[PDB]
Amino acid sequence: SSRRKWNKTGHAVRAIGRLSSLENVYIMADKQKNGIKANFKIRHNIEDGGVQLAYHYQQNTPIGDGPVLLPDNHYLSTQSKLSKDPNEKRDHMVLLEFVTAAGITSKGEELFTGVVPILVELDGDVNGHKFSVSGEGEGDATYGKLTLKFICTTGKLPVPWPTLVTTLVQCFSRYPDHMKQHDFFKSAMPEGYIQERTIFFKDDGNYKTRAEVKFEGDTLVNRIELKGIDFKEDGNILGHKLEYNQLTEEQIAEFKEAFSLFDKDGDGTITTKELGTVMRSLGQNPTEAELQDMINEVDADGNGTIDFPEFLTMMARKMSEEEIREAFRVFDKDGNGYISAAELRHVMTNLGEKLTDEEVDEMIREADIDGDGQVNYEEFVQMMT
Amino acid sequence: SSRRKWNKTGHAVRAIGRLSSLENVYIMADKQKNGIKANFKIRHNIEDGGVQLAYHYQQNTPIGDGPVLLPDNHYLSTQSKLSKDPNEKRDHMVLLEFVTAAGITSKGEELFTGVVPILVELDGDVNGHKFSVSGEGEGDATYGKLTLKFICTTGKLPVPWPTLVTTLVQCFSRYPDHMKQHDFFKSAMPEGYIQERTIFFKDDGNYKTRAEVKFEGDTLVNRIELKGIDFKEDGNILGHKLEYNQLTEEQIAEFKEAFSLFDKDGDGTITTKELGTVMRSLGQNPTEAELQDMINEVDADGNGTIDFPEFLTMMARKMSEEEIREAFRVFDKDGNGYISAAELRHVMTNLGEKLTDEEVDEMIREADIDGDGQVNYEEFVQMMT
Ligand SMILES: [Ca+2]
Ligand SMILES: [Ca+2]
Ligand SMILES: [Ca+2]
Ligand SMILES: [Ca+2]
Ligand SMILES: [Ca+2]
Ligand SMILES: [Ca+2]
Ligand SMILES: [Ca+2]
Ligand SMILES: [Ca+2]
Repeated sequence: SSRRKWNKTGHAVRAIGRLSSLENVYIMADKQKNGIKANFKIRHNIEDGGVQLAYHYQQNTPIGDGPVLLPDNHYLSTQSKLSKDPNEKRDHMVLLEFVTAAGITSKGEELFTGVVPILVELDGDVNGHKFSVSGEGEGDATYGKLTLKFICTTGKLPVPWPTLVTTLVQCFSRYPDHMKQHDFFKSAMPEGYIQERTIFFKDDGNYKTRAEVKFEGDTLVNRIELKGIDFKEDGNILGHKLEYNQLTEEQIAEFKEAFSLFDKDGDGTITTKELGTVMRSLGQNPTEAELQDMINEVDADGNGTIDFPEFLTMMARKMSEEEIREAFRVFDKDGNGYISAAELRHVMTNLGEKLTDEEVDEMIREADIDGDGQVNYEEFVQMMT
Repeated sequence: SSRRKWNKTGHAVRAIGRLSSLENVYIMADKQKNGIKANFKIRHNIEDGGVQLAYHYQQNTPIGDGPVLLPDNHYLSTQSKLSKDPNEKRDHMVLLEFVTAAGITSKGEELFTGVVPILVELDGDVNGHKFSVSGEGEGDATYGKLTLKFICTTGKLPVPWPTLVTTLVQCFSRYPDHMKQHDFFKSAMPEGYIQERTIFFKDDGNYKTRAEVKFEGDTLVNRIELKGIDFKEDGNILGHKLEYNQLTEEQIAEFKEAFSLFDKDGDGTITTKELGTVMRSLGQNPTEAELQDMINEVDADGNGTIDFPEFLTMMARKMSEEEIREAFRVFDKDGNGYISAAELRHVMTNLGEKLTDEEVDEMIREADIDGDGQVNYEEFVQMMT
């Protein structure tokens, strides 16, 4: 009677919470300033329990005088990952970011065709506490990939690293082909733009930032000015009560090259064409609708193809070994229970991989436990665990 | 070196497997017969390990002579659930199904406005083994809901129940507002239609079915003829090697009424309007883009709104208690650590629920452990576990 009333009621309020994921920078155009505006919120997890909310308000403006692409309403989707360098004695932060544009159904772009070296210099002052951060890294707009390492050059960071994340280069965001006309950030380079932000930390102080994002050579640079005020000495920020920390770096790299098998033209995505091409090489034959449905299945944002992040979130999961036996069937074409150096070579070739004969044998040897020169099921399984 | 080669290679072939979910009846129009055609595959899990594949080929035709809606290419998405009645000594099967139409971006419809009583009669013969099945239940096209109990009237079922599932009423499928012009199944009633199928069980025999789906009164009836041949005595079908069995029935009902809180016009879906309306009652205020993004987040099929199945797959998950503390904040409006009968009444009312004062007090009493007439956090938590 009442137990059910609590249940149904709880499930409803909880459902809202599960729907209230995201996470998303909403971009709007601002004609008055030949630029864009944006706003979003960040949930910083608190060590012990709770969530520190930070409301962001963002305004961008071209530094140069040239023409600029003013976008229609859309949003940026981003994944962050913080970690530490075991060998670093300085107060530092390692960061991995994947930004992708969505929300829709030029010259400064060729600047972001390959890997671009990044430099970030931060000068901030929170409650009279002066500090400085500097970060080196690189960006890959093709995957919306972003990897940098920041170091505090003033000693100990007065605030939690997570709070500075949003402040420490949206020009590396990954814009889909059908939205490359809404990419304000790249159409502003090399001259670059100005990024201003007010960040309100609920029940605490606020940040005010002004940054210059431009090209100082072949290097993309981010010079930032920050000012924090009204922060409580016992608050989550000055009190360092927010959690800092999920895969391994090298771990993710594995999925990177796996992804590169499908993405054969290195444009950073997997189309239904590239997908079908691969499955067909592996002796499978999906229809056009199936291909589309497969992609649409993991393409949550709805851009069109399959992004590296999507590939990533899919491959991370766990549960259901059936996929392994299924993977074994793919290798074992004749289906007799063993994987031969030939069949293994055949799979490699199909996937479009250039492995020698010493290298293939090396792979066999790495899994061939009984030494029969083959790879049976019980070894294929253990080899993948 | 080689360890990485195995990894990357494995992740790729496994990725295909993870993408190869679904599951989907692809419907095409057939003008030559004022009807539709379809084809799809079913993976029957094998007890011990493996997957029995069944390729379906389907052809539909109107029984009557009236006008018929011929649909454009689209698909049906379906969830099945088998279970047993502890009190049933006869060979039986309990079935819960959720069918929804998708793939796109009349008179016989009003027949499926409420709950419609279903009757199914099956007459089959596999490898000379004659049997009969009959099932009673009801359908709710509003949710694409389908619930029936089948009983073998010939004694012991010669084949696994799972294999007969697809054979044992796509007129209860849930068609989105923008696709109600592609609903062939309902536009055929009351006269109904004929459903023919050939089902190929890889490495085994095949079924041939012919069924009449029409209205025999207010009851929707499915009279089926089945014939199985070429099945191996030691195969998965005649050998009964396929697994039979995930939530509880009553369990799911809880989510049903929770869903009914959002779905306030009982059309079977949750629009951005209905969602925002609820969150606003609970003192929250999302923008239009956020609402859309929230729905688009769990609307995998891409119909538009939020279906009961989607609501279901979302609420089932597990992991991360944070949602509970968050749910507590929703109840505790003043935020002092306790939930009062008033605040509890306030939440009920907001969600659009008509609870008395004896009933609300009953809820408090069901969670008020220390007896202070309130509900603190440690009790709110334990109350939801
Ligand atoms: Ca590509
Ligand atoms: Ca995408
Ligand atoms: Ca072999
Ligand atoms: Ca071996
Ligand atoms: Ca509704
Ligand atoms: Ca939907
Ligand atoms: Ca209170
Ligand atoms: Ca209490």
